[PDB]
Amino acid sequence: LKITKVEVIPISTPMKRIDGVLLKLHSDEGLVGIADAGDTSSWYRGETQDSITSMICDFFAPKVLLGEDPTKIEKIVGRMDILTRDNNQAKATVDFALHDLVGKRFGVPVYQLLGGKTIERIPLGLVLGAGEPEAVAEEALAVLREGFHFVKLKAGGPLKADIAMVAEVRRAVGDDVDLFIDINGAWTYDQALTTIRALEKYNLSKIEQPLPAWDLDGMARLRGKVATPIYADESAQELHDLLAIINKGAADGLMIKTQKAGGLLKAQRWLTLARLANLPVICGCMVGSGLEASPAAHLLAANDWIAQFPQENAGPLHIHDCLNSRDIDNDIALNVPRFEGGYLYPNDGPGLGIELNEDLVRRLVTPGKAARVVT
Amino acid sequence: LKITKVEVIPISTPMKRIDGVLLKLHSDEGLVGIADAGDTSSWYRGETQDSITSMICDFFAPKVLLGEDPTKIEKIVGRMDILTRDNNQAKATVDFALHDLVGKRFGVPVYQLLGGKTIERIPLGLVLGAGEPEAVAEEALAVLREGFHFVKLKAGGPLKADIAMVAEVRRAVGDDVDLFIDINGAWTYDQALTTIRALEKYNLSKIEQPLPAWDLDGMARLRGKVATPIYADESAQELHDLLAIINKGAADGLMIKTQKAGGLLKAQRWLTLARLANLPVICGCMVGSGLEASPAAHLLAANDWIAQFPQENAGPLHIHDCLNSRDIDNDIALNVPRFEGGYLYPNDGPGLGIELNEDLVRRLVTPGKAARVVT
Amino acid sequence: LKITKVEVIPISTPMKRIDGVLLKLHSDEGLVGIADAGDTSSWYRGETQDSITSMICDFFAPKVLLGEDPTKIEKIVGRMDILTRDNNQAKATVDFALHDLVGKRFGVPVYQLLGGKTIERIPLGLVLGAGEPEAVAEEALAVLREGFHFVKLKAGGPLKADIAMVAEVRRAVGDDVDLFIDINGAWTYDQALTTIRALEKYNLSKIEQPLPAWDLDGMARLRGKVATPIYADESAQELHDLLAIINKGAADGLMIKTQKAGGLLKAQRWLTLARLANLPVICGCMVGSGLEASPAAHLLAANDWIAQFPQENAGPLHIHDCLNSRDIDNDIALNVPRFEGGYLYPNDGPGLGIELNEDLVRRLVTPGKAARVVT
Amino acid sequence: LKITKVEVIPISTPMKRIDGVLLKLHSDEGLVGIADAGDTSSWYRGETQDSITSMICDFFAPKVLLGEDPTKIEKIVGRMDILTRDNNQAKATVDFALHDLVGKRFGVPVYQLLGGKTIERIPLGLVLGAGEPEAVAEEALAVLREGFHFVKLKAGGPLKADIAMVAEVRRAVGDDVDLFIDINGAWTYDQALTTIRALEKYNLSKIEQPLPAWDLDGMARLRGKVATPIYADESAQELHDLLAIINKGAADGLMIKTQKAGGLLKAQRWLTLARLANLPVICGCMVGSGLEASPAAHLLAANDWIAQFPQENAGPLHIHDCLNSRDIDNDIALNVPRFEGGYLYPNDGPGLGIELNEDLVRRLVTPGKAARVVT
Ligand SMILES: [Ba+2]
Ligand SMILES: [Ba+2]
Ligand SMILES: [Ba+2]
Ligand SMILES: [Ba+2]
Repeated sequence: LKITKVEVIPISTPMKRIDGVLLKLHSDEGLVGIADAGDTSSWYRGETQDSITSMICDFFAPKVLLGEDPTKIEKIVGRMDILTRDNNQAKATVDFALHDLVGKRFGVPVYQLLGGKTIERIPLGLVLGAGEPEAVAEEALAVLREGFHFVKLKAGGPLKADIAMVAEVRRAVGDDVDLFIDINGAWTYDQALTTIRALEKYNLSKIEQPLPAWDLDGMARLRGKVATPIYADESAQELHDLLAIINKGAADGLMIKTQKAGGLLKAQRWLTLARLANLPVICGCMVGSGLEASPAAHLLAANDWIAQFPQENAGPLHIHDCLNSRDIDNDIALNVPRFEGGYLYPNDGPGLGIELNEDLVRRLVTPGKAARVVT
Repeated sequence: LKITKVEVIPISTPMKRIDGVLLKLHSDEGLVGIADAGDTSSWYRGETQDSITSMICDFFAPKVLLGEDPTKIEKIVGRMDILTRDNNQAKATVDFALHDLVGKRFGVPVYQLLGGKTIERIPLGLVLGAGEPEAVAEEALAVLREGFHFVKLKAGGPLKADIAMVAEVRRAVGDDVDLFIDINGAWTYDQALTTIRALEKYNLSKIEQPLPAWDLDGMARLRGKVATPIYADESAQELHDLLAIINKGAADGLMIKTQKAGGLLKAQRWLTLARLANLPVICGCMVGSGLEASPAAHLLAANDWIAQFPQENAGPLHIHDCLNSRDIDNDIALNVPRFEGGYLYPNDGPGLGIELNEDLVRRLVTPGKAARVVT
Repeated sequence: LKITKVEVIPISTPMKRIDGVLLKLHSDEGLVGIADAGDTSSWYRGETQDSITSMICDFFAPKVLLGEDPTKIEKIVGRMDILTRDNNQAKATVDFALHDLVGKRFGVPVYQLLGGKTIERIPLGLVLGAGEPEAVAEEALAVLREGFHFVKLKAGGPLKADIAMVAEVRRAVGDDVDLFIDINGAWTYDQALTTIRALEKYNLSKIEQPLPAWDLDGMARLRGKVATPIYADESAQELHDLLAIINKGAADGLMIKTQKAGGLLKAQRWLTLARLANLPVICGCMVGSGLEASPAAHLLAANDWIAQFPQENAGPLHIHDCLNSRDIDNDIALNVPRFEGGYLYPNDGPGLGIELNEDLVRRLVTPGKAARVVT
Repeated sequence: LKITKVEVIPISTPMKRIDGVLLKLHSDEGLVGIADAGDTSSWYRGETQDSITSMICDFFAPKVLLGEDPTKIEKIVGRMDILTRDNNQAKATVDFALHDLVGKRFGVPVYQLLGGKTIERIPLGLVLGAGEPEAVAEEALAVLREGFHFVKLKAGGPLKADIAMVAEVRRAVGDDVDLFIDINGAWTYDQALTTIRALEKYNLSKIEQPLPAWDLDGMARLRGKVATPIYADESAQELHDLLAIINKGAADGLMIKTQKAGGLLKAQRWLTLARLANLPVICGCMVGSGLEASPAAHLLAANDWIAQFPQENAGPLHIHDCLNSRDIDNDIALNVPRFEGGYLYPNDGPGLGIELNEDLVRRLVTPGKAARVVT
């Protein structure tokens, strides 16, 4: 009923390291809302363990959270946006914890707070790791054999390397497989035009964010010079970005991340615009534990618009480098959401439905750092 | 955990008559979700007791509701939209009942399902009834005396009559009172320009929907030839309408109605667009009982964006011809939400927080009609 | 010379059921104007037997029709539009009966009131019934043998099924046949782009309404990614919709339905915009009797613009499961308009030129329902 | 049933001379459709007695009219448009006679073919003749005394002269009188800006076509620099002109002339665009007899859109230089439409309801010219 303690724990996870943060919102009635920010990326989000910890502990905690009723999510989300510019991941982390606390308080899974369980399970697609073309092709076949619905490749370059990678993978998987690449906005306009055209013979279902996030005119110009659908990820962050994207005709589809959107509530608003745009939405993740994947799992199962498309919320599979969750027993979440046969099933327990492995969390606290508590 | 019976009751409520419909969604575990569609308007909404009854009983009931889990609001709202074009009021009614049922099932007020109680009370303004200018001016003073925050006049015409009314009211109340008029989209472009300019000396705060709902280009042209702010009501119904409004610059403010939007969930999406447009929003009502006013009361108290502006959700005051709810003793709602000092307070009981006077409901069933039940 | 009673009859006609309504406008001089609303579609139009019956009987009858001169069509159509939002089908029905009454009064066929008999007969195309690809291809060949001018397929999905259907039909009919599909606005942007490109090898003449009625920006964006012409049906309802379509370049062609347009008079206005846009127009129907097909038959033979293109007004052929009218003898219309050799011939008698089988009409009254009369 | 003879009579009517043409479409069953093209204007329309006579007799007659069924108005109008560019007044004349013949054949007034009699009478406004401002002011007072609804002035020039005229008239008539001026597209952009601003102190209800017909950019630019509403006349001729006007926001209102539009059918289409634009429309005339006034009289009483505004169809009052029609005995129409108390009443006889004064017609044949007949 009242938040009385805000605790931020800096953790580092090895994968085969991921620097993230865990948040605990203690209430005056025993219940504790928890959340995992997921990995931190200087280029994709621009937030770090320390920026997230300071913004939550030095600002959100004393100015918005302490003494507040956690059920007032619209209110808190609004106050955080007024108080702070950007810091989407920090805000998202708090939002996740609030929903967890509220769900625990009302005795219901978070998807019940997000509109109900629209679908029982979420079909998933997966991104492959870097490697030699022959190796990436082998990993692709393994992903498909497991049941995944699409294969996504990262395009580091040079051109010769990207072409070789795509050609080998397409050769192995066949022409019926949904195969696309992600550029992370690394190309100049000319690079994009040249490379996308050189790849046309491989029939990729789409090209994800080929140009910089801010180059909306470029994305629109590109779409008028190439056949391959162009999806926006980094470009589609805020509500006004989405408006600009539809107005400039800068995309054929969209990617979302709960941390990019700024939280579950902000994600719902984000999805309202995607719906208005009548565009497909694929949700990814900020590589993290079973707790990091939970907010999205609940959202992807509840949101009617996003419930229409295959997803990419598979942080745990990336950290534990495997294709399903039965092959995972040392995650900070004792009960990692179920990943099976290419599908994600959201947990059904109260709140986010995650029980933390407290001893592992203690063992994974970032060397040289410590948890911070605010009351 | 399942809806087993859909009941629609046609009622006629005398003023000081309002033809509407009540909805009852019976679950297999005793709980019943209730809702009041409110008044029906052929020109404002285009729906009637009969259209709502048939769309709910002949379509939504067998195809979407019966046998479904009422907590799956996102899912149900989506299916109703795919199944049926328009019929926003019928859809809203179902949405209202669902939220009421879910709230009762979870033991929480609907505002908790809409993001929490952002504000404890809602400042209200009121629309005055037709009459001689002197009489209208007197009701205005009575309204302000009670604490209400603004006075809205309905402009019926002709020109000389509209000027007389506004002139008398402005004289009576003073220059520091928020006064504005509603045209309900009755003017041709020229009439608008002429009248608005003729009224300028009275410094109205705004003109509500001067042109037809579909004339967005005209609304934009108008804002180019007059000083007075132009607000859209009938023009702002669907999500794509709001997009068009912001793209064309067809409005300085917006009017919403839960029945127009299509339900609470649809209204939340509607308000996401209002937020993006950074425009004020004033919620009205389809003149009804305390039950009709409840969904809006919950939304107006929860939604962060709309919690910033004074509202106009006061149907019970109009039916019972009073300025505060202590003076209401014969409403279908045994516990009419509190209307006091110009403020609206949402009930805090589970669901919509309304207890029906089953005896009065039976007495108000529209003559010649009967309740309909579907299993 | 004066409407003295409005009668609405709810009927259900079995296939080889269709729920519609019949309208009778009795005059004080013996003449009676009749009309058939045709089938009712929750998703396509949003009107039902009850909604139409109530708007006509509870609103149009006492407020606009009773005591009025039926020849004042411009006036009545205007008042109906001021009085009621949407309800296009109900309005259309009244318009049809008025034209029938005025025609009977002047002793002339309705086409004379619509500008004269521009063409003698109307070339037709036909939509095929659902079924296995092989079965649909067989029906397609039967259709072409009778003389029909094009074959339209309803695309339901999933992708593989649509491709299978189209592939098989094209194989059987050959490359010289005009073949196209109708999506009824069921696709999201990506689905459309994907499926449309996947079907290019079958050279469809066009894709009818691939995206939602409201997604004009999507329709335009789509036209920028595919070669196949894109036609609008659901998107082209009101005059302002048509304006938006020409301004946005959202279509290569249009489809109309008298019931969608809102009546014969509004259909002429609709066609004035089609002319200005210099776009082809194919008129469909709300599947019904010879009476339902008559208003459209008169319009398609009279309107100079629409008389340039093949049409799809063949409700009686669908109800009675045949390819020509000589094979019909149990329709509510004793004299069903001539459907022969792939052409539709408007009747030449006064008004709509239809004489009802009163006995069958009484036999088809919807079980549990009853005709309504207002004086 | 069939047109067997086309007759065109060149006439010159002195005023208080006007060069026009009369048309007679003879049928094989005795009935004859008649029409008066009205005055000819080289600058406003660009057609003459000779151009009209030749286009009708040398082209329309042999290629479209002779041997055709006059009831096929949509067809005939379409064929004339395909066969001939421009020549709107000639096409209009033929259209007028067709409606007259059809009305005569069916035994109904033309307004019955145009949608019925929406209004009983047409409120009128009047344009004043040139002269000294004192003289113009007296004429204005007499006009208002008769009951006319507005006063229109012609802007001759230079600026000093226009100011004096407007100031004097405005002084004599009062502030509550609808007063405006017509420039006939005679100004360059700078002239308009200057004169309109110099006239702002007189509160003219609008400025009619201040810039050239083709200068739509200028009309839009002008509205961006002055408060006075700008109406389009010469700029609003064809359907595509109307579209360009609404897209560019070049007008606050519109003026129409049946001869400019190209006939009654083309006028109805013209008015459909006016309706879509939600703009007022004032119909003028090409100074002529009671026969020239008849087509418009029927149209202004029938068309629902134009029946909303005061009109300026008063040819006979100009030719006979009077304020009502009781004082008219020597017009080529024996029964001039009733012009009384500032209102115009359409005739109720078959067709256009006009009987020609054959003796006067022969007396008015243009000196040196003769009637032309084609079979
Ligand atoms: Ba990316
Ligand atoms: Ba309103
Ligand atoms: Ba369709
Ligand atoms: Ba002029």
